[PDB]
Amino acid sequence: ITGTSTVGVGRGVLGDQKNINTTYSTYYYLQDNTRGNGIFTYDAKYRTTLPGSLWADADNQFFASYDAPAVDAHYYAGVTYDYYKNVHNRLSYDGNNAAIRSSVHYSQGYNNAFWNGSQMVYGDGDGQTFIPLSGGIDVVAHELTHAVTDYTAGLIYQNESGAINEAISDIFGTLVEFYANKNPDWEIGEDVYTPGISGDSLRSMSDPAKYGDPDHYSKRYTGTQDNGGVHINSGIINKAAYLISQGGTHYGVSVVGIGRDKLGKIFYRALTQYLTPTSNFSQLRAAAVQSATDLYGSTSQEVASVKQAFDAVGVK
Ligand SMILES: [Ca+2]
Ligand SMILES: [Ca+2]
Ligand SMILES: [Ca+2]
Ligand SMILES: [Ca+2]
Ligand SMILES: [Zn+2]
Repeated sequence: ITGTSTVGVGRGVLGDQKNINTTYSTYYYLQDNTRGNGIFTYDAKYRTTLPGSLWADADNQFFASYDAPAVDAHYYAGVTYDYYKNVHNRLSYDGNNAAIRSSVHYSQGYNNAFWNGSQMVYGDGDGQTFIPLSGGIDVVAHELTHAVTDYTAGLIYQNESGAINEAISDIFGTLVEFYANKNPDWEIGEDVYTPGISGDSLRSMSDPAKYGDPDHYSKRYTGTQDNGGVHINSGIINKAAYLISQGGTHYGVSVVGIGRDKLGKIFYRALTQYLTPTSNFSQLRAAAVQSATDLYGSTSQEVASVKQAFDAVGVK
């Protein structure tokens, strides 16, 4: 809508207060005009029809419990936009400042979130497996990163290509969590998963096998479930990424860590420059080595650590 940019205040899913960019025209709308062509947040009103209604509020104060998921979807999308701009010089998900749209209150008891090819969508959870999903910054950044991947490498959501697609979203979701920092960790979804149980998460990058996910190529899932294991086999790549950043010894192979900032640079370059829609794990390794080479030289410690990491998870 057309109007005057302003700033409102509200409370997110976890009860934390924050300022959000809104737009005023009779009502106050969740429309942030300060970032690219805008960040827009919609109410799906417990239906599955999308996008729903651009979120309108009478007084620019967002403290109702119904408001919480919208506040966080809207705010964390802004933080994710800032991460890509300030760190990777990328303007929105398409590189030309596309508007970012999210809908919350999707369906009833919906225990997931997703990028649907055009926008992000967030369920409220059923209140025991998940609380509203936009309350996790790693979840928001994971979904938005699917948009980035779709406009760059275009990794097919199937088999090894799909597992790389998912891993990339976990890696950047985590890097964005550390950017905002934020109680950052190497777990996925801990803030919104099982409000009844502390210390757990949906997936672990530091120890995928903690939740039954493979951490070595020999343990990859080869069946047909989950589009050929896209959320399962991502564990192999997440572990490699964790090792490149933080270092460690995994199955007898030692990796010297090079830290998060270089991990992000190497993987962003691999994604935007070298990966294609049908890339497999072995092609990922080649892309990552070539990226590190491009950036730090063929005899760098950085290239050596990338090679070490993939050797350790059994990817040749
Ligand atoms: Ca209000
Ligand atoms: Ca965390
Ligand atoms: Ca996390
Ligand atoms: Ca939990
Ligand atoms: Zn995903």
